[PDB]
Amino acid sequence: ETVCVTGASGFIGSWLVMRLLERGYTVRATVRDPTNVKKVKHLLDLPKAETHLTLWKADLADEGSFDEAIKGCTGVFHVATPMKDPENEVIKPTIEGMLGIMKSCAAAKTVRRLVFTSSAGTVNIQEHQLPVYDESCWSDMEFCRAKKMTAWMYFVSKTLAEQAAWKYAKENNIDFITIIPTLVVGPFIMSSMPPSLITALSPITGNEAHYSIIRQGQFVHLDDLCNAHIYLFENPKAEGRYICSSHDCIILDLAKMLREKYPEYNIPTEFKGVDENLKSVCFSSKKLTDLGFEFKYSLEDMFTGAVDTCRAKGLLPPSH
Amino acid sequence: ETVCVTGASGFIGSWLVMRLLERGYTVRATVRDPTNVKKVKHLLDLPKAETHLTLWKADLADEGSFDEAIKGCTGVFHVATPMDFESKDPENEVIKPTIEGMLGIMKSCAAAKTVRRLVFTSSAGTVNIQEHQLPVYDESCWSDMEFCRAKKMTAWMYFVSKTLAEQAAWKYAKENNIDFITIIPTLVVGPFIMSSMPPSLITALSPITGNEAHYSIIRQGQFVHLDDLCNAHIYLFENPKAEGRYICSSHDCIILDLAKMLREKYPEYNIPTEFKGVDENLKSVCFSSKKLTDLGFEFKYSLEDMFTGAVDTCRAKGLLPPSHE
Ligand SMILES: NC(=O)c1ccc[n+]([C@@H]2O[C@H](COP(=O)([O-])OP(=O)(O)OC[C@H]3O[C@@H](n4cnc5c(N)ncnc54)[C@H](OP(=O)(O)O)[C@@H]3O)[C@@H](O)[C@H]2O)c1
Ligand SMILES: NC(=O)c1ccc[n+]([C@@H]2O[C@H](COP(=O)([O-])OP(=O)(O)OC[C@H]3O[C@@H](n4cnc5c(N)ncnc54)[C@H](OP(=O)(O)O)[C@@H]3O)[C@@H](O)[C@H]2O)c1
Ligand SMILES: O=c1c(O)c(-c2cc(O)c(O)c(O)c2)oc2cc(O)cc(O)c12
Ligand SMILES: O=c1c(O)c(-c2cc(O)c(O)c(O)c2)oc2cc(O)cc(O)c12
Ligand SMILES: O=c1c(O)c(-c2cc(O)c(O)c(O)c2)oc2cc(O)cc(O)c12
Ligand SMILES: O=c1c(O)c(-c2cc(O)c(O)c(O)c2)oc2cc(O)cc(O)c12
Repeated sequence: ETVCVTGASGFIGSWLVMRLLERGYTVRATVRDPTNVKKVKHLLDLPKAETHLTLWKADLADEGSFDEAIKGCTGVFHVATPMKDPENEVIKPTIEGMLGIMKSCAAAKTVRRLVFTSSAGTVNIQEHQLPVYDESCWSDMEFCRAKKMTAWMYFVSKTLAEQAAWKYAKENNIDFITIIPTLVVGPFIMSSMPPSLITALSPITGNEAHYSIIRQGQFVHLDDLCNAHIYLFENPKAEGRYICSSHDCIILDLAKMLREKYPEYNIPTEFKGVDENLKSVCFSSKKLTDLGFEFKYSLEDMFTGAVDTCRAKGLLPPSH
Repeated sequence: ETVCVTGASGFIGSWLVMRLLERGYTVRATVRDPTNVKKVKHLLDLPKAETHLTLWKADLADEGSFDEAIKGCTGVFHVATPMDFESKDPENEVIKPTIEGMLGIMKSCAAAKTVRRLVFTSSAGTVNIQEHQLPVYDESCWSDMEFCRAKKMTAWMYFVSKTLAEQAAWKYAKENNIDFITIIPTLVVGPFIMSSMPPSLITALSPITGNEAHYSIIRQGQFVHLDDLCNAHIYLFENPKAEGRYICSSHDCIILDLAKMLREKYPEYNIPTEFKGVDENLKSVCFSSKKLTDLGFEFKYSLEDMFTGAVDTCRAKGLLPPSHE
């Protein structure tokens, strides 16, 4: 059958296409610029890309642009998201894009299910942290707007887009699933540095401005995540939002896993404002596992796959 | 340094890119459709493609469409031509865009300020398409447009379109002081990197496939190895003594002589021993590459080499069966 994947040039999108191709789907991968060799080379190099992968130019800002790509699809995987005035440059596009792709799905008449990649930023952005988050939990928009932490506009954009999308999904018998990853970490097929690896390997690179997100962190392996995407597309019992997250630990525990694996790097021992009495916040993937889905990887796997791919590509120095 | 290649998806263009990249050039490949996986995958998989290759969308039918790809280039290889489909409307679908697109690219080169030389791949169909065949052709010879239009033989519109484009190009070259070179290949034969069957291999391999619609082109045939041709393109771009037109052809023989060789190498195919309307006393017609070899260029490949490479590539890609019954 034929499935569309938006944001195929990205870290999650390209890995998902790979997996969908390996499982024997015919894939329509969307990109905003098909002439960009540094993004399409990696797509066109995937197994079965010659016979089962087609490329489609589309942009979330352009109303109707996903129309033709989606027409004749049985499934859509909406992974793409827009990345000075955030309210209009990021927020509105994301919501409109989202609706735009369900409109395009309905216009298509052939889509049986739409799977949206959401964000942990839709779940736990509030001032007080619960010890365990689940799918009934939603982020606090007034806290986002009033405090404006790093990435606030992506918290707000994805929360609003997913809620706007659920409205539409119930209205129009559009059968909609959402998957909520926490920090996605793993090897990758792209030659640019995955954004979430800038955050995950921050203990190594010393990028302080990324610590807050891993102070109390949650993690999922890219391959577990893509599988979860396909599983949920297929498994017709699937309903609702699904958290996809395999590990949680505070930054001390992360950094401590890393030091032991990577003596080679200058991985600090203590972090500002972080007691060992800091509780870890877990994202419960019970709803997903109760369906039957199983996680195949470990925190160690994630960061090994990551650091190995990053050095191989010259994105990380081999030591400090 | 940076050069543009038009029609980079094709048989000649894709090999030219590969050799240009291998020689340390930065290349700007143009294509009509960059989402076409079967046209771009062979390009993006070339070594150094990630760092030294960029793609650009352009069509000879669209005015100024090559401006952006060309600006910043030091050299342009114009290899593209409308030769995709049989057309019920040759004047507008073939002839017009060939001439205008040629001119439009020369203008783009003017406007770009940075282009030291434009190299155009012409065609043996601008040279020997006339009712009477001379024994040897050289760069002074030009096809007979009244003969073409009178007879309307197969491919008449490509003979006409290239002839009028090159003649228009030469006029424009002189009037605007552009360093212009034309290369006139004969039938191009060899291995290749594209996934579909090269149009010229349909013609070249016709004694094996039995596609009699192509025999008239090879009745009195002339040939050049693809890699020799592409080397000649580079050689000519770089060689500062290059001027005017250049024939690039390394072999000639009549179809009987071609079929003999192919029967010898490939007993597994059913290659005819006779051809209606051809006897052993038929004159071979040579295209003379002396102007090119006089500059210093040396051909490396033989006729056997050309055909072995074409046949093995076609087999490997499943474009020819391994044998007949
Ligand atoms: N990685 C994580 O830790 C993580 C965690 C939770 C959720 N997510 C979600 O996962 C998705 C994938 O993120 P990722 O980390 O794979 O990011 P990425 O590697 O940065 O990929 C993002 C994709 O978005 C596309 N895109 C950006 N603007 C677009 C536009 N205006 N129209 C169409 N496409 C556009 C980009 O395509 P081009 O640049 O080719 O145009 C790119 O392919 C995002 O929705 C994100 O919110 C990620
Ligand atoms: N092959 C030979 O035996 C031989 C002999 C003498 C001369 N030539 C000359 O060599 C050149 C290339 O021939 P080839 O054998 O490589 O043929 P080819 O494989 O068909 O390649 C020609 C290219 O022209 C491009 N094209 C078609 N219409 C176009 C248009 N409207 N705008 C821009 N590009 C267009 C196509 O690229 P896209 O489809 O990506 O856009 C195609 O890749 C031609 O100019 C021909 O006259 C060839
Ligand atoms: O670069 C960042 C980023 O992209 C996101 C992000 C968060 C989400 O919830 C999303 O849904 C999303 O698409 C992106 O968060 C961040 C949080 C930080 O503390 C620091 C960062 O550098 C980022
Ligand atoms: O999309 C992203 C995302 O959701 C989160 C995130 C992870 C968590 O573990 C959370 O608890 C949380 O609230 C947000 O971080 C990110 C960091 C990046 O660099 C880039 C991203 O795209 C995300
Ligand atoms: O398919 C053909 C073709 O493409 C050309 C051709 C000839 C030229 O001179 C050109 O300059 C050109 O671009 C194409 O000739 C042909 C001649 C035939 O008898 C039969 C054919 O099938 C072709
Ligand atoms: O471009 C082409 C071309 O020039 C010739 C050609 C070859 C000769 O040897 C001649 O003497 C002649 O007059 C024309 O054939 C071709 C055959 C194809 O199938 C495709 C082509 O593109 C050409």
